[PDB]
Amino acid sequence: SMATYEVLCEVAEKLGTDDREVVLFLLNVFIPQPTLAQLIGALRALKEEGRLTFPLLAECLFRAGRRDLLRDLLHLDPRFLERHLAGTMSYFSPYQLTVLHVDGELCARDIRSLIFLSRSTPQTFLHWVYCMENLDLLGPTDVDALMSMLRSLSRVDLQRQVQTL
Repeated sequence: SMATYEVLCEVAEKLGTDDREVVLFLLNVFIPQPTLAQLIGALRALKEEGRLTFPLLAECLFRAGRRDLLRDLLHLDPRFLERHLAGTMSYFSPYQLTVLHVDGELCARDIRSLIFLSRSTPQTFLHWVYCMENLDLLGPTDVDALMSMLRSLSRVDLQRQVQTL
């Protein structure tokens, strides 16, 4: 299965300011605070270098939290895809899935404190994680740079799920 170029444009229009950052992270190619041109520009490069398969995008929208779109553009049943991607193995790494979950369990007070504690990561948790990818501090092998930043913030309860995944 493969992601159609025409469908890819319809997904980029219906993606909000905050959703953009999440999708790009799950697809590996990430650009912080992206415009419509920047979002389609990365998507076109994945569907041109064969990487953008149909179930990679179907799962990408199911994991991002946009279950409305599966039945809108992809014409899939999100209830069947939910029951399907449970027994089926996930396209994404448990490191990509952990970062996305840690993102959701963060508060506005913590996200501002994140910046003042640590280019200089403009108002994004995924933007800070992207810095560590280039600065060799966060990776699927090493997540202790995040564990220290979690303990030294307030969310000490998130270190248990992180230590697992």
